[PDB]
Amino acid sequence: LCFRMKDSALKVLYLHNNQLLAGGLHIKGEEISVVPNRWPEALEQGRGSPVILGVQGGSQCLSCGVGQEPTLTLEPVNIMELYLGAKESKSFTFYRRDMGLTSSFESAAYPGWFLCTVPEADQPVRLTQELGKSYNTDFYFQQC
Repeated sequence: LCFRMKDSALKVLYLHNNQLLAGGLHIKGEEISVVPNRWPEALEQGRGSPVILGVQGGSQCLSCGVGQEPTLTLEPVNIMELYLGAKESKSFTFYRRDMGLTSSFESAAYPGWFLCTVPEADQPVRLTQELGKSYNTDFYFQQC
């Protein structure tokens, strides 16, 4: 079972050039796998429910990388390997906070950094520490 996502400005999340973009208003959206980290106790759960985000049937997953500064990339690892503990998952883990209508996603590997979109159409989804400003950190789900 998968989800489709939009930012709170209703821009659809979809794939182009192996990047998640937000736009498609000029489109159902990429079917996103949202999978609970199966070892939750080892994480910071007051921040939200830890999940791994996948695309294309969970055959690629979103990572914040392992550098000093996070950056958002789709990596060719199946969510199964990340879920089964056959690959380290923390850079792939986000804390999902549910506000009712929308959810936000905070990097577990890089605290304070949130999944976000920019106002301009059809740009990459990225990460930000800045809340309440121009970057949109709130997302809608639609079930598939």
